[PDB]
Amino acid sequence: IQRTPKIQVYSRHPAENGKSNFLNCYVSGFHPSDIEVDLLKNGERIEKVEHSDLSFSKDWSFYLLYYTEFTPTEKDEYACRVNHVTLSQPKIVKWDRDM
Amino acid sequence: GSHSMRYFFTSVSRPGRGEPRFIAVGYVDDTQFVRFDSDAASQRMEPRAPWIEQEGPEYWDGETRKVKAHSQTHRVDLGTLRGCYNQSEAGSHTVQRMYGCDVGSDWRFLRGYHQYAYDGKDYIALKEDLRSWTAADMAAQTTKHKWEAAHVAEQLRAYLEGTCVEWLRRYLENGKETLQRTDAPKTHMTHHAVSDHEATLRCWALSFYPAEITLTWQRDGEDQTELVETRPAGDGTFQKWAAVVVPSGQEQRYTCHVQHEGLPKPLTLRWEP
Amino acid sequence: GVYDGREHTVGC
Repeated sequence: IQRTPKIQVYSRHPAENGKSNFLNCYVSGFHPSDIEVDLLKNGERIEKVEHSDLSFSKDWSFYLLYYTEFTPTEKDEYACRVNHVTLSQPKIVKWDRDM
Repeated sequence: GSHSMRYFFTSVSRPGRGEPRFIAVGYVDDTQFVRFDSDAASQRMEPRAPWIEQEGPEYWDGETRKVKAHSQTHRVDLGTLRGCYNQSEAGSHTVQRMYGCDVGSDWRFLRGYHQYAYDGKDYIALKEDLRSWTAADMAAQTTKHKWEAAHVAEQLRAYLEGTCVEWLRRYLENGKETLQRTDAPKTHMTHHAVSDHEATLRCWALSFYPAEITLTWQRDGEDQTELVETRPAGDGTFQKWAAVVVPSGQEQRYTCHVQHEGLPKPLTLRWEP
Repeated sequence: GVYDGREHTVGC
């Protein structure tokens, strides 16, 4: 009756150090709707993230998209601290520039 | 190809804290065109597409009235269903809904559907012929009997056919530069080193619309490979990648095939320096 | 344009 989310962290455009960009965290396939997502920078929470609206797939499993604005640099590390009812402990997905 | 106009509804029953949430978004193809939310103080049917804002206030008033009627019926559905399963009055339960209609290449009706769920389990739905239901369990077995006497299927079918094809044709006519567009993905391929004697090729396809696309890996003729859900880019386009673990040395024996509407011919990708 | 017909409540 309950499923676990599938988390992907990526950037809208191919990231380049110095050009404005966006960071997305697309969690899909979970149930129920009540989820907590946060976009982290250097382990700290980013204050200006905003999300799309609650849709669901053909098998009645939701999905969302949290995005914000950022500029890449070699000394900064980003992540996405997702937490759901089924997740006993939070899942901290990092952002690697090759996925 | 074809075109779609689907609606999604949700009602999460928050107990003790007040009234259930309600989000009612509407889709044309893969593009959101209208919005709703029971938490924001606007309490209107806000737009989300820069080709529907140009309509008058009677349209918005009608949409708001109908959406609030949908919310009022969802609340009663949640209450009765929670009461009917002999559950307690402290958990949170979800009710969902979906209906739409598809027009063919001639912009004439092809197929319409209308489903209904509860806690992620199918509850009731119209069949493909739009004449009978598909009740799955006992509660659905009673809902079917209740709705086969009021002729709900007939009203749903008349609405779907007439009004849905009319509205979708109007929306397609207005959104000529946005709804009737197709984008060709930009494709490139990468390389990794999983171990000291292997590799991991990865086929990328970015910024395509509509959402559907097929990526297949073929070892010089025969297909096998891990895929990912197609993911939005945040501005109307999509992204996708597919990868497979390959033994080292045999890097020229693998091909990636791309099939999209905006691509007249299939794309083959092979590794190069 | 959302469904503008009459509304019915799920029973049991």
